[PDB]
Amino acid sequence: SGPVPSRARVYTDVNTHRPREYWDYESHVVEWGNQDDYQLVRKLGRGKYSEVFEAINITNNEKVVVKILKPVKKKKIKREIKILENLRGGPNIITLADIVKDPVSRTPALVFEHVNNTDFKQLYQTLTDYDIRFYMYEILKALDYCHSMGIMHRDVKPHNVMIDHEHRKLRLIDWGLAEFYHPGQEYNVRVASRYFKGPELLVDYQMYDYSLDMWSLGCMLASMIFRKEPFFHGHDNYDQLVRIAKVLGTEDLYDYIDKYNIELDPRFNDILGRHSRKRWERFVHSENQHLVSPEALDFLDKLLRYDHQSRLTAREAMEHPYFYTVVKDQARMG
Ligand SMILES: NC(=O)c1nc(-c2ccc(C(=O)O)cc2)nc2c1[nH]c(=O)n2-c1ccccc1
Repeated sequence: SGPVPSRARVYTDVNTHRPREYWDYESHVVEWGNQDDYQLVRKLGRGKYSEVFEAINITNNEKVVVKILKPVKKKKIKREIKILENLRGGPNIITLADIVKDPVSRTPALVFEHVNNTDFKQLYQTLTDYDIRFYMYEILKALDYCHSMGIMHRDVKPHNVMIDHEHRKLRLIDWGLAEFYHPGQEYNVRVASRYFKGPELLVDYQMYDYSLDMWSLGCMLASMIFRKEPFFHGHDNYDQLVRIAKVLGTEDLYDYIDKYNIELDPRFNDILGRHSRKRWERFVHSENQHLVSPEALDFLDKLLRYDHQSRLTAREAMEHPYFYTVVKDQARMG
């Protein structure tokens, strides 16, 4: 009597009906470009796993971004490369332009198209209702694509959505946690930023799917239209589920748990307490009301659901009335 299994309700078998070489990234043989084409200009940041630099391609003088991988699992490097190659050319997917190694030290690096992303304090002060609808649509294009290509991103958050606002240009980046979906597979629940973790991760339910990304997207939407980043602000993973339950209510949480026969740490029930489900209207104020509409709230309500099987797919999301004005305007013959 363990947890009830689950499988994605869409794109369930997309990797099943593809050649082994598509999803078997361990078998992937890398063709390396030339390290000496790129000059590092400045360090942009660093994670547990890598350091990221602004760089110049000296053959054509174009800016790029170089991510140098610290000596981690060769498996995870091949996984990320295979995913990036599989998704290359997809809508709003960051373009992997090159892969290079030091021939002597054997350290690999990924080379990406450069995105001149807008400051954020600037975006926070000027994004309109239409802007948000537009960029949400563009994110959904990316997620529907990678999901249709059998891949879960698993780290959707504002920092991984780069926006060059003056060119109305968006890219979904940081595919380092992304993974192929195979039905019935149990996955690591230690993915996504705390604030963007779905309830399935927080209750250690491992047989999750693409719908994880839709929870994360809902958190981003809430953060944007209510002007509170992050929207659910827990101080640890336990507290994160408490923050969700204070909004979504504990009754639906326990129904979720009950449906999948999930067992909670006894301490969770003590700290989860008892909370009513709130109305989304509660978070609307004079300062954010210009970004909020009935359509926005209906849409949000269909993303932020405990049951992962209940959330909108990316395709279904793109069909929502919230996007009516955007979809009209993008019907272009160019
Ligand atoms: N194109 C850019 O402009 C660009 N691309 C990436 C990027 C990273 C990883 C991956 C990946 O691993 O898939 C893809 C793309 N990261 C960027 C970036 N511009 C930028 O300031 N950072 C950044 C900032 C702070 C901390 C870390 C990174």
